Amino acid sequence: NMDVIGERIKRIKEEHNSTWHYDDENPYKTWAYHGSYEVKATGSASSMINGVVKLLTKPWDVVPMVTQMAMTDTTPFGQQRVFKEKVDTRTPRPLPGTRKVMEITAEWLWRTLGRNKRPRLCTREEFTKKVRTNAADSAKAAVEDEEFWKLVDRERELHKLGKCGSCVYNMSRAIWYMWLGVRYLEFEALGFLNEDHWFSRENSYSGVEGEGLHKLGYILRDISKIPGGAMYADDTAGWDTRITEDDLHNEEKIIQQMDPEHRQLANAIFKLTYQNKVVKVQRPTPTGTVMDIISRKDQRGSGQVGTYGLNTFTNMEAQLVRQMEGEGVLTKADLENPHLLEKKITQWLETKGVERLKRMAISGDDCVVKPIDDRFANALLALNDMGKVRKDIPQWQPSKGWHDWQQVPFCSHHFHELIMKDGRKLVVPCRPQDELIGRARISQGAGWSLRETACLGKAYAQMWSLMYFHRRDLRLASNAICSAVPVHWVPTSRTTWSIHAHHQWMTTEDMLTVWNRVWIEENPWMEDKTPVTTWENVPYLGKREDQWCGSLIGLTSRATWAQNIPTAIQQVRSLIGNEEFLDYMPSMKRF
Ligand SMILES: O=C(O)Cc1cc(CC(=O)O)cc(-c2ccc(C#CCO)s2)c1
Ligand SMILES: [Zn+2]
Ligand SMILES: [Zn+2]
Repeated sequence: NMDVIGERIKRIKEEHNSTWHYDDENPYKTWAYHGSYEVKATGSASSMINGVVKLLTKPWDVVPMVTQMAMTDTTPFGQQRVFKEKVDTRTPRPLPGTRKVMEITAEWLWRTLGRNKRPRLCTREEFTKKVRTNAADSAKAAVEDEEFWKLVDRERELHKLGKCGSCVYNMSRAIWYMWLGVRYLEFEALGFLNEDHWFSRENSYSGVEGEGLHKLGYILRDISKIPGGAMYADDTAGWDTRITEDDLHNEEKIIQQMDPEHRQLANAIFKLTYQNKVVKVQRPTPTGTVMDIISRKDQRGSGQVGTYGLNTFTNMEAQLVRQMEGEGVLTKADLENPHLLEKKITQWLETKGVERLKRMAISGDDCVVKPIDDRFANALLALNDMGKVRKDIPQWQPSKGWHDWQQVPFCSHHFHELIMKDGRKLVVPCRPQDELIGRARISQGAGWSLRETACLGKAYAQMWSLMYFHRRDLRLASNAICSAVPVHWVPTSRTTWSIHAHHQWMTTEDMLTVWNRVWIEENPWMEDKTPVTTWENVPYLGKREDQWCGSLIGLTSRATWAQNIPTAIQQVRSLIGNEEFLDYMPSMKRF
């Protein structure tokens, strides 16, 4: 193994030979530990609070979930704890028949996915345009420096020679350039999966990439119309730690459809950075803080360019195999059998595969499957054997499915069908309200001025106006925040890193106009394009559903807060200073 990772370690060792040592009291059990070197402590024990959101959400000061979200440990102690819990484990190898089914399915799935699209190299200008339009950090400084691109070219030349010298994954500028350069080369070779939307619903059938949170509920309602059994949505315990050497070799098969110059570079990413990896992890010690250099041959690096697409691919593959077992195509004898008959697997894929892909919604490790019947609930032999063991359930206990698409969890949400005052139907995303308020109250980092804080608050408020307007507390809070923040201040910083976020709220455009564009105009499931001219005609969940999903409506603390909210808005306004504000409260029946 040292012939693939040796150069990378040698470079770290030489760069840090001042403090380099072999700490023989390292906690690594399943990862190969190479050595340590002293570093400054990174991360925080708690998170900075957004004072603007906090001052306008007083009844949530006494909410346990809200308080918990303000915590989250990112220090060396925090990193080490989570590492021990999941990351430091070994997945038993799948049986020979299981490996054969996975291989046949992976081959057919890659050909299906590549039927209209062809893989291609991503460029320096694509990465630059992304880094720019995202930041509008020190990544933009690297992208602007020609010296960064020269290091990129030098690493690429090693990659063409089947070698790696600096591509290290992380759990002054030279160390930073090497990380961003590793991510650029990964983007260059595998970015086409995201950039050319290989996992869009039109291309992949099961996929939802590029669809957006505002479309997922509509997709789940469409799946519910397909005849079959219940809708299943099983969670895998630590999916990324369950990616096997067999899964990686199956994912690699995409290189067969590439141009030779592209195949060479993607092969280097697969063989040197995915199937072999050098990882940096911070660890506290009595002496101080050290960086451990570790390695392994399996699992997925969660921060990588290809992670989402390759998890989506492998999960679509694992769900087709579970569907086959449910249908009696795959038996216990077949999974143990090295000489398993390929014919019936190939016949099922070619005649039923695509129809079976359409019964699913798959986003990385998140899946929803509507099998042809409920034998699937008890079809666990292949799922467990592939290493995709379901979270917090005995291994052989049958899965519990849902007979209502509205009860189905998917991508940290559930979805409600609403009836508007004009009789039109809307399908909206939803989650427990404490999680929404709890997140909005967290600002990211330190040294943030009241201006930047108010603008992040405005971004959260506007995200709620577009996605979660159907929650009474969030519409009130959203209007209060937008009334407290100067009208012309542009929402800055992101509210989420979610691939499902299209960030329509990142604007100073009127939110009712944006609402109309998203839910009416561009909405494929909205036949009648009549605009909604007032927020008074923008619907809410039924009062009972709003309460079931965490609303404080009907509580006295909530009525007190609503009644006294112009006072809290005025307090925020007075501290922000003499700027132009707009009273958004009259857009509600209360004012
Ligand atoms: O990032 C967090 O702390 C929560 C979170 C999680 C997830 C699920 C996931 O991607 O795993 C989605 C979101 C979004 C909020 C609004 C969105 C939109 C839209 C339409 O343009 S997507 C937020
Ligand atoms: Zn490299
Ligand atoms: Zn709900």
